[PDB]
Amino acid sequence: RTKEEAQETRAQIIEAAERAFYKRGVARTTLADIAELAGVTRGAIYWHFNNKAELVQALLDSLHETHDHLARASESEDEVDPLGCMRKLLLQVFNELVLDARTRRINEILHHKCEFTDDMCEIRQQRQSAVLDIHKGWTLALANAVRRGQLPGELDAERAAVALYAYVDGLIRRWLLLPDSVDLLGDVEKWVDTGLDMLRLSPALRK
Amino acid sequence: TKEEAQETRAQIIEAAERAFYKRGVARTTLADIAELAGVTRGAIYWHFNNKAELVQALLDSLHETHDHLARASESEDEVDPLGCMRKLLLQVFNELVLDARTRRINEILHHKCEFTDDMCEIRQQRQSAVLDIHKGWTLALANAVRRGQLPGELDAERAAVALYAYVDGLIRRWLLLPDSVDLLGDVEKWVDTGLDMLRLSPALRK
Ligand SMILES: [Mg+2]
Ligand SMILES: [Mg+2]
Repeated sequence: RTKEEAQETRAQIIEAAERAFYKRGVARTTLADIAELAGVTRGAIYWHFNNKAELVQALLDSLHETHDHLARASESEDEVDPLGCMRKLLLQVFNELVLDARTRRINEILHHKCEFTDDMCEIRQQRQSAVLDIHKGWTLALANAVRRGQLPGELDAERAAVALYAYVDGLIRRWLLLPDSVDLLGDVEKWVDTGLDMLRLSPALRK
Repeated sequence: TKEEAQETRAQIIEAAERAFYKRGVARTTLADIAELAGVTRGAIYWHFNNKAELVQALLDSLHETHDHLARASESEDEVDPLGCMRKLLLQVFNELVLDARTRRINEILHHKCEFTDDMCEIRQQRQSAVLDIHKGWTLALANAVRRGQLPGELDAERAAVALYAYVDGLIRRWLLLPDSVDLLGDVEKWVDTGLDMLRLSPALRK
């Protein structure tokens, strides 16, 4: 069928884009390069994607799927243990980064093999949107945890969400750069609780 | 003469910041930078063997302003090593927000510089630079432990990693979304939030 064959083609393109961007970077890779790696025609790849920026976004967008269940739970005001949902969420983020070759490779592309240039302004714009989306969700989950007595009552939820994101994002990039400097999988619980401890203990994050 | 060459080097590095910031590192060549700087007859290749050496020069330049406080925090004779670390981090954030050159170089290194194994040196040099920072921060935190400023059972190495993750992440976050985080007005609070992680989290203790 048309759709089944089209989904298969799009999937081949995306897998080849991961391979191309990881080895040679986003800047110098072309859609024609990716089509040759995927074994599809140039008419096919350009039918699925208009430019490289759309292929980068497809990889970026693919990262949230695994975590959607725990994210929504943490953000629900009816959830009785919102902080516990955040802890399970962060454990899953790190566990997937270490174990999944795809998650690791996409993260490496976004962090270390993809430049922000006004020649391709959409890459930076869409990164801004993704990070703001995460911020909005984490601010809600932290406020819920405050409401349930799991975090300090005077916590600045917004600054707390920024502090947590900084730590998590910085540890991901540090592990990608020096994977042997950090036993992210074996000590994963310790790395998660270090971040949460910052939020629930530091008086600098309170109003 | 000696000053002619030191001037020419500075002209090149300043043009490299302009070229890398506009077009990124991957697609910028030493030839492009030379024309942008206006230095002729192959002079740029006298100063830099390749583009990765130029990139390292930009990164190396970030350590200069903080060297006094970094060396102090690491000295065994320093009686206030954690206070040195606080002053170090305050200055890092103050310079990042206030200094156009520091901000632009950080944006280049964080957001406009690909690691490609055709240019394997860029990644390798970044690894060595972050390992150097980690060695120094581990020593400064160990000094703070010795001086009773941090918990005796602190895992100095993991604490240095945790602090770096936070600082590095906060810099990148501010570069991406500067209007979200008043890094300058609230600088003391952003610093103390990270230091509080080390002072208070039982998860960083051995
Ligand atoms: Mg996933
Ligand atoms: Mg400086």
